[PDB]
Amino acid sequence: KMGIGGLDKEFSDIFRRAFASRVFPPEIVEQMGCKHVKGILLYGPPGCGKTLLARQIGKMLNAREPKVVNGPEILNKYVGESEANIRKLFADAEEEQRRLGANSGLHIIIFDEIHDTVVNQLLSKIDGVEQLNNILVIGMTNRPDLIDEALLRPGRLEVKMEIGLPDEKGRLQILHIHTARMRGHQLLSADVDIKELAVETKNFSGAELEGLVRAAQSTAMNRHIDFLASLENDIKPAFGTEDYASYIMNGIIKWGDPVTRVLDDGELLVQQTKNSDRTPLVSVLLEGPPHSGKTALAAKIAEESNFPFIKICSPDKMIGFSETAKCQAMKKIFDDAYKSQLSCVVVDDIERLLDYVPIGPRFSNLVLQALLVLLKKAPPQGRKLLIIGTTSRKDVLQEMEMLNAFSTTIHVPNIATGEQLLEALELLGNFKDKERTTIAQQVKGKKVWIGIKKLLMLIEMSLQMDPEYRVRKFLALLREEG
Amino acid sequence: GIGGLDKEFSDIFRRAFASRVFPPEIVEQMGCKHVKGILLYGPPGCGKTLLARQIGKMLNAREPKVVNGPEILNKYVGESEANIRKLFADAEEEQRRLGANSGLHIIIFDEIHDTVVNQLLSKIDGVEQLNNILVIGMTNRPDLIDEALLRPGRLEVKMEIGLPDEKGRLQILHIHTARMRGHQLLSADVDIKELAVETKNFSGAELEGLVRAAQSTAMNRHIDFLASLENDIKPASYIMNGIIKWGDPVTRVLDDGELLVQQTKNSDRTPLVSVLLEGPPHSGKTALAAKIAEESNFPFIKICSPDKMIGFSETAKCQAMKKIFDDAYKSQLSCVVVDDIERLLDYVPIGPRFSNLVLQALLVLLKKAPPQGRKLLIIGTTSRKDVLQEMEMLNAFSTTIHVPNIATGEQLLEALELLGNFKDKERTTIAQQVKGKKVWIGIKKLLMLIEMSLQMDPEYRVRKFLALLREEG
Ligand SMILES: Nc1ncnc2c1ncn2[C@@H]1O[C@H](COP(=O)(O)OP(=O)(O)O)[C@@H](O)[C@H]1O
Repeated sequence: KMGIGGLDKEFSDIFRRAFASRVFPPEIVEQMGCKHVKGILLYGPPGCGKTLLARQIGKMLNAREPKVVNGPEILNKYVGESEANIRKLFADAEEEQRRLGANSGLHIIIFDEIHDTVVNQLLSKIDGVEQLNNILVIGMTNRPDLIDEALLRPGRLEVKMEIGLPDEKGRLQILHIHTARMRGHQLLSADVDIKELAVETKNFSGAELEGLVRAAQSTAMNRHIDFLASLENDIKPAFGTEDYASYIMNGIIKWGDPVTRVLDDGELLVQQTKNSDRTPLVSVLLEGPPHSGKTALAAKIAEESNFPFIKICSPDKMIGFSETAKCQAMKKIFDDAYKSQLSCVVVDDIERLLDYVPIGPRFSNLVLQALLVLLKKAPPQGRKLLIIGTTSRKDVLQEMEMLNAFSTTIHVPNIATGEQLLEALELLGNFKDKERTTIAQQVKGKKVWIGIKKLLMLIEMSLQMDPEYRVRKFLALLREEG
Repeated sequence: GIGGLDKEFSDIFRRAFASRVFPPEIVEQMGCKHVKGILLYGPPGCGKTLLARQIGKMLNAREPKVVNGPEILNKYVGESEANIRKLFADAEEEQRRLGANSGLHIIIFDEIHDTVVNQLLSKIDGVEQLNNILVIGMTNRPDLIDEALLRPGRLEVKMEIGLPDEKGRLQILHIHTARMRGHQLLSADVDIKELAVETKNFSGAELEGLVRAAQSTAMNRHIDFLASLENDIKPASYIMNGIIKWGDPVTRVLDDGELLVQQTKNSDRTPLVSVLLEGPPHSGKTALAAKIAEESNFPFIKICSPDKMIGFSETAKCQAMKKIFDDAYKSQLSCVVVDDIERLLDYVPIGPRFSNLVLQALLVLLKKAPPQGRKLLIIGTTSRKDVLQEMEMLNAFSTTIHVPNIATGEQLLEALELLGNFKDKERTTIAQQVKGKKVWIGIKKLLMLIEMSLQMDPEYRVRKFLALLREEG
């Protein structure tokens, strides 16, 4: 009954159904009058530890199959030839079966990362022309959609299994075996708790667990020459299932009353998400003058939300990509969003993302489509997502039906009031307590239209110059910017 | 065992086999040369293969059956072509050695250019003889295959099969089940007739397969029924909310849709009817279309989603449309629901940018009808009826249905009521703020704003609702 964390109900049903039909001895099958199942296939999110489950299932099934492993290339050797190899590993099993065919020989073959002749070749051997039963094959792959339709139909690959999101209980099981083995030996860390580690991590793949533990062992080794495990949690992954420090370089200072209101509105939106059975997908956008500060805000809302899976989207990664490539990466993030039950994703600089250009205007249709469908597109039942898009220009986006898509729109306006500007200055703490007073004297009777990103940059600009100069220069700079 | 296909199968069977069967002077009295081959084209899952193996078995004590790999032509250098010629060669050799009477060889090509075309054609017919053998070809689509083979002679008879007859389906399930019956063990809950009524599409093969999954399932249990559970799981998502009926128009559209269905299924005169939904987003029309599809209970109903097609090349989108639609043809009748009509095009108002090629593929097919003995209904959802008419595609669609989201206050409250989110008091206040006035919001944003309001404290919910609805106007 070991070892595989979580995946017990689904695994149990699948297992008993594939193995049991074989297991009942021996008249029952004839009583059943049913030919044995040909293969079982599993598709999972990456890192869900599909492979370990498969090796284990194969081991459990027979005293010794004894396991057959297929290289990823599969088809290596061009001249004839490789195709023949894919046929050939099957060939040994079929040969044994013909030599002893009736009962009772089983051979297990597994293809990891599963066109022309090879498609057909696998299909012919797995089913027909005559027999080819008494063996089973399991295929493990990250995405269902990529694989061929013909294999799927009941028969050659009758049963398809989709791996469940990793269990908390399960997470406790995988960590529990390594930890326990350590427990069994006298050495252990008192501070570390199994339940606690499980509650702390939701996203991680199996693999991840051995990795975290291994890093902890290494740090411990370092101590000899929380603790090590904590250091590992802090660094080691690389999980693949969010750095906000790269999107909030400058702190969400409560510069203006509007700032607090934009964030509370972000709070309102997350709260909207929390249940939202009636609406599965939450779409939100921030619209601001350039240098608006909308995007840091979006990132901050995401940090605040702490939904189980958050992945940042960057214009910068997209740069220099083919329009199709741009669509593709974006697609991959979209499916990644699918995995979490409650989830938040960021789309940023969408005008920039689109490659939208003022002259023309010229823009990317394919990119626009991926973007358009997504808001409309529905996450698998259960699991939900909120999308935050930061857009510099509201009207063009409204113009392409993009605005229509969003559930909520938030516009971030640069404060038009000097005193609020002052409040901002005070929070940033750039100017001396004298300078704040001076700015306060100047602002009255004057109207300011400047962005926080722009304001902070402006401030910073005024500051470098000498102290008598800073007050005058900043005022002049403000005047020019106005 | 072969489910359904007893009349058609019987006639075909008789015509190929009987002409051979009458012994032996009768054929000369007929004075007709024996038929060369029989070819069958079926929907996927039509169990063509089993019928063929069975037919071959039935025909001779032992042919004994020849199977052709899908590649057929594997080995480039000379060579493969020669192989396609060569399997024929053994049969011709036997026939020359004993030619007159009485040797028959059966060869079957599953999933049936240059030299191979000619090669198969030359061996099957001419130059001299080549009779005393028969070949059956099994393929999913008729249109793909070559014209030359089809003409009477080399492939005189072409058979098209409409899935498995209900009585027949009962026969195949009945044999495996009966064998199960004969032994003491059986499932009381499972009924033969019931299984037959439940399944229309499935191949024989499918039946042994289903039984297999269920047996495997009994097999799951010891250390309707199982079949029902399989229907429940083994192979809703689109409309998680379900549909409220706020206005007589909302209900009226689902009813009109039901009427379109009735017409499509019921009436011979028009093979096809097109159902069109007109709304401005964020309209719920997409949902209405799904509903329409569900009440119909058409044997095959498929709703196609752009996201499934997302990021595809022009050709790929077009191919998907072709595939779905080919799938629909094969069934006696079907309802196909088309979604995001603007998006398939990838129309963008700036530009204009759109893909013409895809537009022609949809436009041409829509007018197009399945082969006789079958009828279909196509439903599409369009954001922008005006742009569509401007294409002139709209003229092509059989019927137009338009709902402008929610337009009156009565319709609004009726929706809030069917959804049941606000308290009697709250709705009593909302009505006092909308009744008489004009509103204009699609159903889904409503489902959204409602949730955006349930988020505020028990007293700030109503006010927040009226604020949101005040913006979505
Ligand atoms: N209320 C706010 N919303 C967004 N960003 C803010 C806010 N207040 C302060 N910031 C700061 O603004 C900066 C980000 O500006 P950015 O997101 O690039 O704006 P834009 O997208 O309008 O160009 C961050 O460095 C962050 O510390």
